[PDB]
Amino acid sequence: EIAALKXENAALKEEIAALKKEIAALXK
Amino acid sequence: EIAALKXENAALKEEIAALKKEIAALXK
Ligand SMILES: [Cu+2]
Ligand SMILES: [Cu+2]
Repeated sequence: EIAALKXENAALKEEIAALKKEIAALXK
Repeated sequence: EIAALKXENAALKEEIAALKKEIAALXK
């Protein structure tokens, strides 16, 4: 469960990184 | 560690929800 939770965390962090990149493209 | 990981998960999910709300406001 720790490993599975760690992986959900990495996936959410990557989605957060992509969403910020989408915001930057929208603002430019 | 499971509880702490669960909480990081809830915080990331709330940031994802806010970032999508920010994208919707930018697109409108
Ligand atoms: Cu990897
Ligand atoms: Cu709460």
